[PDB]
Amino acid sequence: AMEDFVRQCFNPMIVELAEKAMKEYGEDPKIETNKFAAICTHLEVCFMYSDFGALLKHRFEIIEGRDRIMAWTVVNSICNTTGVEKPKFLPDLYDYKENRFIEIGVTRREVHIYYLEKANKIKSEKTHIHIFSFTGEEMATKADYTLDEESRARIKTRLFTIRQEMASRSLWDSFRQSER
Ligand SMILES: O=C(O)c1occc(=O)c1O
Ligand SMILES: [Mn+2]
Ligand SMILES: [Mn+2]
Repeated sequence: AMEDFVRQCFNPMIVELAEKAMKEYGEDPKIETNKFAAICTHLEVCFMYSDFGALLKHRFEIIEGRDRIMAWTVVNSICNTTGVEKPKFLPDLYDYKENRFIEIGVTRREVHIYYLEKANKIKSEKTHIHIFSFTGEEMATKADYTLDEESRARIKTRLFTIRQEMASRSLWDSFRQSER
């Protein structure tokens, strides 16, 4: 299915993680296959982002992909010893150079469309939003893209490749029309 492609095209850590997320909350990766793909994809971006970051070793902190006990434990740890307000939801990363949380968005829609939807869901938070499409289009609050272009090129390419792999297997049209 989709399932095969997912298994073929994402490192096991990411698959295992995706599956547990879905199975925990009663969702079947054999059935909600497009969703399975989307979780993997988002998680991989979240990791790739935090990889890219010789003086500030470990620029980013990863909150996505952890369980919620660890997640809030991390969030709370950061809040106590910096001052930064507590977010209502668990966001994806924390940034130590710019001292702000990041919410990572990946969308098969338009970027400004998805951007708005997320900014509406987290109106009360000073959280940086960065949105990636599968078209090499991004959008970031106050157009502060946080990463150097090299790092952003890498991400855009991974996404475009995922799209073209799916398209290659006649999986893209299903996937595209299945967001939200
Ligand atoms: O953390 C989440 O639950 C989450 O859900 C949907 C889209 C995201 O980007 C995200 O971080
Ligand atoms: Mn998240
Ligand atoms: Mn996210």
